[PDB]
Amino acid sequence: PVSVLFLCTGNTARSQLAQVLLEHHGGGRYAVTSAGLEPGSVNPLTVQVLQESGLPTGHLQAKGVRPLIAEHFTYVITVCDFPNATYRLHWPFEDPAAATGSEEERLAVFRHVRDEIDARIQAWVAARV
Amino acid sequence: PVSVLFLCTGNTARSQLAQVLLEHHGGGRYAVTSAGLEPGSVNPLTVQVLQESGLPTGHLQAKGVRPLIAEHFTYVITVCDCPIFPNATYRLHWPFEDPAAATGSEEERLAVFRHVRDEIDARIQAWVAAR
Repeated sequence: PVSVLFLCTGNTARSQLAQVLLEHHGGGRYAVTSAGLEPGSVNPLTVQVLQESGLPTGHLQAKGVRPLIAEHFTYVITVCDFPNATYRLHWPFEDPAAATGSEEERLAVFRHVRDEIDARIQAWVAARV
Repeated sequence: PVSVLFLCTGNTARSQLAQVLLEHHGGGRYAVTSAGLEPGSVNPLTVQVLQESGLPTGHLQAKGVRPLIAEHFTYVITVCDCPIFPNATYRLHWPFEDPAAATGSEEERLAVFRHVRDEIDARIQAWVAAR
């Protein structure tokens, strides 16, 4: 399969959303990984908005990129504003975890970013047949 | 000032809680540091529960312990279930449940973070008063 690595800063939100959404829309065609430069912890709101869409999240872990330093990926897609890859793509998305307000207000931002990443991934899988 | 290093695995939660709480309850009598063996990033839920208590968090950073090993610490206090500190006078162990291991909604996770905050807060107040 085609290997994709999604990279954000903490591996808590954007790169996790992208990982799960490519797993959904791409199916077995893609071996998908996500990582951050400084791993944190998966944000509960990330899980909430993915689960709202019926997407499973029990396999999600915030992980650092260092143990992957020697790996090669067909695509390394940076989702926040890696040495060895065929293609390096940049898809900047707003950090939903930087939004402030009540849980409901923040969830709205998480949903907006989820839907935007979902749209980009759908178009990207389709433009590859 | 009495020097204290709080040490957990990631420097994201338990050791940051303890640092801020000793800063608060100890005043300027303690030089407080925290570090982790494999540093991550400060957990936003750690920040939230400290801020709910009126405790400032803008100075918090996740950091590795390696630059600190040869430092003189009166106390090196591990709060997770560890380097050799030749210039540490005392080594204490205060195990606490890892709040970052909690799953569930934000409210459910914040409940564990608050429980652990409250326990560390109690231990630090008691320890400051000791002797």
